[PDB]
Amino acid sequence: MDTVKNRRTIRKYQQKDITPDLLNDLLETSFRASTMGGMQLYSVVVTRDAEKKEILSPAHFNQPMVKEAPVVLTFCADFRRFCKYCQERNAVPGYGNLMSFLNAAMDTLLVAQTFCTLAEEAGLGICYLGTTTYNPQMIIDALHLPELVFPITTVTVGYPAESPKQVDRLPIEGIIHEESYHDYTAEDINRLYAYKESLPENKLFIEENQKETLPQVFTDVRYTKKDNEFMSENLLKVLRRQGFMD
Amino acid sequence: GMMDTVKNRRTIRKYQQKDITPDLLNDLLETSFRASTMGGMQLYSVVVTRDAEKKEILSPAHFNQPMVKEAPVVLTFCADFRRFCKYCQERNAVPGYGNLMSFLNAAMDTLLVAQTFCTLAEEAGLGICYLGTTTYNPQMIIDALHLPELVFPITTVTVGYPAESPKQVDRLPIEGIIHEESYHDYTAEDINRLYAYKESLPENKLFIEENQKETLPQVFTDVRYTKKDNEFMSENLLKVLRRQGFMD
Ligand SMILES: Cc1cc2nc3c(=O)[nH]c(=O)nc-3n(C[C@H](O)[C@H](O)[C@H](O)COP(=O)(O)O)c2cc1C
Ligand SMILES: Cc1cc2nc3c(=O)[nH]c(=O)nc-3n(C[C@H](O)[C@H](O)[C@H](O)COP(=O)(O)O)c2cc1C
Repeated sequence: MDTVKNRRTIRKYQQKDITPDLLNDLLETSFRASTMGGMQLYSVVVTRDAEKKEILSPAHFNQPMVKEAPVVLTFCADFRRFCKYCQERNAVPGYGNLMSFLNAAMDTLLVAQTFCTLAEEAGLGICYLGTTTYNPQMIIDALHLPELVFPITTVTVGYPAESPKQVDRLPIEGIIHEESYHDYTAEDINRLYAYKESLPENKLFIEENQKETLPQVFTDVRYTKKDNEFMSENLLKVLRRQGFMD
Repeated sequence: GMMDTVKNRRTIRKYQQKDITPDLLNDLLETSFRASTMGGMQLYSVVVTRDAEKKEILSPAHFNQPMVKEAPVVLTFCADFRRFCKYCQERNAVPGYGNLMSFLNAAMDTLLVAQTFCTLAEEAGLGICYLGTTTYNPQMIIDALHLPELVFPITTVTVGYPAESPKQVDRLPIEGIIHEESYHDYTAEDINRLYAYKESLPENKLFIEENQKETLPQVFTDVRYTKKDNEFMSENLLKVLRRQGFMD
């Protein structure tokens, strides 16, 4: 609770390695997270080797965390293992479909976040890389992920070599809805985002992108319609490649 | 303490007749919202259901699993790009988030919160249970909670003070989940070795017997999560994502 209240994403890491015992203890416990049908529809590829990080780094747009973190974890949706189990038990699996993908993805994210929460409680810094679903084929290729296996997210982990100011969050009245969804009026939006907009960090972000409003940075530079649409089609292509759709 | 709590965690489906105060629920949620979020955008909303008739309305969506009516609190974690797009519309920005990629990005944001919450809730002495039925009946949840365009229900968690002390369920040996550097594909020997313990457990033998099957996976493939249902649901998902504007 104190750890979560005070958490922040860490992108700069010490030279200190994460012992296999610590890492496996964290992972093993993270595997205690809820799982559809007790099935554990995930795999975690652990990348420690410098040469291997070198190869994954372009998949993640060369974010320095990949090469600088002692450990890089690729959390993967995985129905392959369960299907192999089915195949060894005279069972016909029907999990090469989007619903199963989503099911496995949820299982995977639950594990990833439990890991992150436990890693942080242990004094480690973590960073999710969203680039995982931008370049899934590069990750599939790098990590030799076979059919019914799909990388969902990637976390970089190490002992913190920075202590950044915590980023803002919206007032909870903007996120929580009592009994039904209460749509946002312009007045709601202006109230909810007033504080975010007052922060020098966000004002700089607007100015250094030559925008007038904070949302324009997100729409025009960070997460554009063009890219989102390209990535949506790519996602379908890579989902089909991995057997999660026809 | 969170690690020992997680090590010993188990899903709780029976709850004490004891309410979760707003102070506690809101504190847990506010803290859960500190979970990592793409671009710091917070692409989720949480519908909090406490009313009895609201629970009765949600119940069928969740196949009338008892926890919906029995828990003092039912939380529907929703992927939400709507709030951000409304913000865009008020700041002269043209959003392009009515697509699958953006839906998946919001979903992830949402699942991170949900699980941060569940972990915090369990640390606070509560018991939780996820309902997987959320993605079987998203339209019904959409209608029930009045989730508009760019809002999609991802998962639902029933929360309460525990009124059961169930045996912990098993997990696979970690060597069956963790792969060093690259994915190490499973041989029949690997499979047999990994699942041996699971298959030896009386619950699982009972699960097979009471389902008229010969092996554990058959219960899953033939009864619980069937090919036919999975395909139907896959199609249903595309339909509902379309209806909610996360694809054309
Ligand atoms: C995506 C997801 C969906 C779930 N759906 C249900 C469900 O609808 N009904 C239920 O009783 N439990 C559900 N659960 C709980 C699991 O059955 C449970 O996590 C699994 O049996 C392992 O049990 P444990 O959490 O006690 O270790 C779900 C869990 C996940 C992550
Ligand atoms: C799934 C998702 C994808 C993310 N992708 C990246 C990314 O690739 N690069 C990065 O530096 N941070 C990434 N993050 C971290 C967020 O940018 C970060 O959580 C946000 O700035 C809020 O900061 P905080 O975690 O310190 O509160 C991602 C977070 C989420 C959950």
